[PDB]
Amino acid sequence: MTTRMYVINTLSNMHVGSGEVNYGVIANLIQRDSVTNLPNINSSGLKGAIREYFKENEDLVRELFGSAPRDEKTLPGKVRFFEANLLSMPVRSDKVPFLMAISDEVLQELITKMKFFNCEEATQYISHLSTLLDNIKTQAQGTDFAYVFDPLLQGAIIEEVSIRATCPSHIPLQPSLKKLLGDRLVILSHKYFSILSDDNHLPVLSRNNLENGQSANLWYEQVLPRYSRLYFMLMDGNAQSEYLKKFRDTLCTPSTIIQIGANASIGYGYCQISELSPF
RNA sequence: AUUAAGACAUUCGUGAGUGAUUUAUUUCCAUGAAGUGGCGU
Repeated sequence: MTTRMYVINTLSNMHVGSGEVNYGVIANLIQRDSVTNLPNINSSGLKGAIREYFKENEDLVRELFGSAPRDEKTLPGKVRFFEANLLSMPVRSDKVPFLMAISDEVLQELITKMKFFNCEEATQYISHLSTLLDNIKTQAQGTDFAYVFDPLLQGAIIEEVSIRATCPSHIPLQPSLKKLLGDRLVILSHKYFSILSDDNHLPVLSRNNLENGQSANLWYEQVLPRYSRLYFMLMDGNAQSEYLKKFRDTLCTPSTIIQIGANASIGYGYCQISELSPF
């Protein structure tokens, strides 16, 4: 009942600002992971968003999240939040509106993270993901690859990285892996996913401020594509079981929508938190 | 047995709030639905 894995499914474009002064075209850059350079959410922003959703229940917030910043007495937080690392990203396609993109290195990182943290349902997922990765490496033979598993998606083109996907027939994708990584899943090489997720290929949006019809300002914003999947780990310390159960029920309720990041008033960063389903 | 032993620079903290890729710009300028009759001396 500890250190379980939660999956974040974005319902809209997400912008979590990095706060670094970029003097190039994109003034507002999104938050990226320190080691893998993949888009991510810091555990600080995740905790802030989840606290903002739960702020109505004062006792639950005090028990699980800690104390208010201007409370006279300080109370340490009992639940440990972890940074949300990117799992799947949507990529444009011709046969289907989009494909779910994941790389072999992303799968390796996920397997290693699950092994280190020992999630609640980690064993079966680790075994099956290792089998899938071994089959993928056997079929690829060290070459660049783009593998889809639905036979109808053969020859689907990734628009940014103009590579058509091939279907390895003997590599099976289990339904639980489909639920986790997403439907219409394409597994690419590390270089293809790095090119897809870099600053030049992530969606960049142009915005302006108008004063009586004439443009006062202009800036470029980059965002995480809608339907992107991110995963984070949640460890509960010496937290009370009743408050933990309330938190997990509310967080994983299908009617619960959490806003993470910037631009809340223009519908940015709205997502659903799902728990790791038993295999 | 020695101005000694014990002590995490830690707790709480969303890079967030406001922002229309908009304003100005004629698919327009030139151009003949015209030219010629023929044979029967």
